[PDB]
Amino acid sequence: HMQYDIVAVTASAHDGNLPENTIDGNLSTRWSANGSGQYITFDLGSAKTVNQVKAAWYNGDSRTSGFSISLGSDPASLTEVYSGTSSGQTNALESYSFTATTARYIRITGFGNSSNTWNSITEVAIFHA
Ligand SMILES: O=C(O)C1=C[C@H](O)[C@H](O)[C@H](O[C@H]2[C@H](O)[C@H](O)[C@H](O)O[C@H]2C(=O)O)O1
Ligand SMILES: [Ca+2]
Ligand code: NA
Repeated sequence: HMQYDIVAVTASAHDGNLPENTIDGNLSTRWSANGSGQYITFDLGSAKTVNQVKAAWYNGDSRTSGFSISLGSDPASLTEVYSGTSSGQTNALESYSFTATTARYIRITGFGNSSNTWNSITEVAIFHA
């Protein structure tokens, strides 16, 4: 089981809850961006075999959040590998697994949540599981 370093994080938008808060190891710090279609992009630094993305959701034990995962070598031309809704049943890292493929960049696109239009993520980790 491999956990890859995330060398950089960017995002479409944020409200002062920075993108890099998703890789600080702290469930009390988050990235937040308001509105369906906002996204956050994780850079592995080079192309790696990836088959699993874990995300911990803000208020993750009290609301469900819609999202998709896309990956690839070109941020402008990523491929969607996963689409779903967070469980609403834990604040912990939740695993979203998919057929193994190569990627330098992993993007999470959020569609808001069952309470409001925000996309708020406390932690992300990216694996070859
Ligand atoms: O994910 C959130 O719910 C969230 C993220 C933002 O960082 C901010 O805290 C946001 O707050 C909104 C939200 O609707 C919340 O329910 C409450 O109404 O405050 C407003 C706000 O803009 O402060 O919540
Ligand atoms: Ca955090
Ligand atoms: Na925002």
